[PDB]
Amino acid sequence: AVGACVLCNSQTSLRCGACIRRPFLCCKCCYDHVISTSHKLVLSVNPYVCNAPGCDVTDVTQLYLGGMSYYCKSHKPPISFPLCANGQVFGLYKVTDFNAIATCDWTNAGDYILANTCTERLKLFAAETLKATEETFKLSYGIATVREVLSDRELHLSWEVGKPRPPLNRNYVFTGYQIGEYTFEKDAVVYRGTTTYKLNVGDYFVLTSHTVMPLSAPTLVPQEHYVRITGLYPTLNISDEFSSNVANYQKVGMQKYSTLQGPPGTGKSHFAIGLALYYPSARIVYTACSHAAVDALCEKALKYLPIDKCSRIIPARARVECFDKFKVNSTLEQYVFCTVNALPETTADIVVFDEISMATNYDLSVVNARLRAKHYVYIGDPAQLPAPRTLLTKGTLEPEYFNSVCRLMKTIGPDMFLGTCRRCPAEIVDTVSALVYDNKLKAHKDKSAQCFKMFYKGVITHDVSSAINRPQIGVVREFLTRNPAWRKAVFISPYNSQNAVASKILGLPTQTVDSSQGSEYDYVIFTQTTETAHSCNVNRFNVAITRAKVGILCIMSDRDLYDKLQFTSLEI
Ligand SMILES: [Zn+2]
Ligand SMILES: [Zn+2]
Ligand SMILES: [Zn+2]
Repeated sequence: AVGACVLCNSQTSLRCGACIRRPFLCCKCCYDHVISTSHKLVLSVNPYVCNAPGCDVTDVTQLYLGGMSYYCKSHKPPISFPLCANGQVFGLYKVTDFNAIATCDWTNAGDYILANTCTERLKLFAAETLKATEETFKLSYGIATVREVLSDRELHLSWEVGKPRPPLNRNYVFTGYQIGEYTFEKDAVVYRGTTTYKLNVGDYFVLTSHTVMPLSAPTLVPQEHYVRITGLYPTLNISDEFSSNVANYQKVGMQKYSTLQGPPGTGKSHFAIGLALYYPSARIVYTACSHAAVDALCEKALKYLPIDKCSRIIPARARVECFDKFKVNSTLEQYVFCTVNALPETTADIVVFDEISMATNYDLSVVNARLRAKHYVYIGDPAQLPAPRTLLTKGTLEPEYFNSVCRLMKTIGPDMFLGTCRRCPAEIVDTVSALVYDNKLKAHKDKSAQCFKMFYKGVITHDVSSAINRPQIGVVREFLTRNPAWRKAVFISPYNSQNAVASKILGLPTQTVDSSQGSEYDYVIFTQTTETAHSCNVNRFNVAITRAKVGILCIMSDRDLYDKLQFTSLEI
């Protein structure tokens, strides 16, 4: 009932009753809120409402204090002070940007821009408000009731009329009735049940609207520089493998937090797990937003770190299969590998946060509020894909606005930059180096002479809003008959529905760009599918073509990105 003002920390009894989060506002800051917004309900121990029976005046600007009681202009006694006077709202202990965060619906890019250019307290208010807004939107979607069960991987769905039907991909996980979480792909629909329950007729599926806890810890703790390595103990016997990262590993020990920008295949995994071998006594908690990123870090630890001193932290709600080779849920092991949402409350010599472009400011705050650590290391790449913003429909979110780390990396530069790509044929390294890395990314590999492009707009059909280009898949089919080395290729495209079609016609394994991130395949076939903003996004384009170790075929729709591709062009 009494806390600190989210804009200046000044003590107060005043909360805004109109803000979805109900932030504490001091008398000065609460005034400049209610005088500039549709927000006029103020809360104290008792709410600021006229006390006259049956009176419905709740607007703080139309109210007064009558002794220790509140009344409107129509009910106030002769001796009454206005609640809104000389730049203040009356409360105990007696912002433009706060107003925009408080009142925005989060459908505009400028909203996320402001959520990342504002003060640090207003970054937490923004992340709360947004995450709340994201959840109360999941209510807006219709329920899906099973009409009939066909097979162990297909059924027919009946959708609640009046309420819209959510996009039917992987980024939308339903809660089934709790028969465990479930996902669907396209009148027969393919069902993927986290728990193998023999789907019954009438059983209904609904989207998981989780309760948005409030944020306490900053996105980033304040930066500390040291004179010498602090609370860590280096080796002077350090494997030649990791000799390239010794100067970076010493920067990590001589700062509170550090930023590593690592373009595809520049040895992020290698750097993170090498940090443990360089400070071999140090307790490290390895965290990322996804189970895939954390399981990636587990595979690298398995190779180089002692398996006994490693534990994979899995929450009791088993959502996806993940890493098996460690001891599970031993929080006290020197090496702990855990998704941000499952982190325990503990401390660490070093916390390593990986896949930092996929992290929200909400994730940056949670991490700092569960883990107290001597050193924090932020590993990722602002030139890769951000967390999907399900509410954002107007404007494109630039990398400098993904989170506070990406903002740092794009403005003051990262602390450390892995600058040599060991994965990709030079054709791919040269293209993305120019596209997103201002020509600072170097090829270790030679040109493969197995990187082809083809400009072929084909024909764009849609399943709802997800795009399909059958002619582009026809061009791929033709290529495969003449290029049998590509039989093993991973088919990639920016659209599930295109991948679904390509799966049936080609029989190739299938990946969206967004699900391909952090993976690598010998051969990649990418069809752009459309000329949309989604399919032309340079971060997405970067990830798509940097999945390939040996070869890539890009069938393109965008003249620009086709011409940028430093690949051999094909005819037809
Ligand atoms: Zn408000
Ligand atoms: Zn204040
Ligand atoms: Zn009244």
